[PDB]
Amino acid sequence: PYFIQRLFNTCKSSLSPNGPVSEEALDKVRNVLEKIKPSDVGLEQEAQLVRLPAIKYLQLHECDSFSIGIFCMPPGSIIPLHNHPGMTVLSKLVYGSMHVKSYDWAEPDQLQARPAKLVKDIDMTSPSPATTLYPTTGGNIHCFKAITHCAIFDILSPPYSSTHGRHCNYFRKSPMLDLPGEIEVMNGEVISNVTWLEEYQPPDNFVIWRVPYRGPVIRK
Ligand SMILES: [Fe+3]
Repeated sequence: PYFIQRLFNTCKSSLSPNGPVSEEALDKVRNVLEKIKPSDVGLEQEAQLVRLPAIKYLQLHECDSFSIGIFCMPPGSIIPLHNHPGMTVLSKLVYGSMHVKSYDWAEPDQLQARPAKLVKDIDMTSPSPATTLYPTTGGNIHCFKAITHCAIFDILSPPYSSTHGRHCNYFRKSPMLDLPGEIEVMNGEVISNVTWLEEYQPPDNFVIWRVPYRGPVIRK
């Protein structure tokens, strides 16, 4: 019970309904989470399978300051492109390999196609360092594709909240053409390899099964 309790404790200290109280506070969460192993959250058995399919979501905690969850992905399964408005997400591969692709908007905010720049397009393999995304940097729009069985540990602050207007919006590449691959933004910054994204409702193909958490109990 040590690790998950120490992790939850650091989150209560470091995270607020406006987000991480500070970068130093956030790094303290990251330092704990970097030491996670499958046994700490009860996934030692799923972790040895590393060698159209439904994804499992384990909710470890939700409150107004932060959310903690784990996605267990079977090979070839996909988390489609989505964003995290106003949110910071700390995230960590527990086991397995996956492909991540992420973007950030080319410009600051003001259902039409909007230009975004590529930030990450790479496979990750355990052990792999914890990643961080911010409201406007670090790849706030991302998608995941499982190579092996894999499991992502996710800390979101603040959590999604549709009544507070922090929805999980899904995105597709715009079919519209005569859209330029290279644009110039504020301060004359040149953005090459632009991708034009538009909101869309995720396909009925996408199934998240909520599954009860069965690891070391958290004392809340
Ligand atoms: Fe996400």
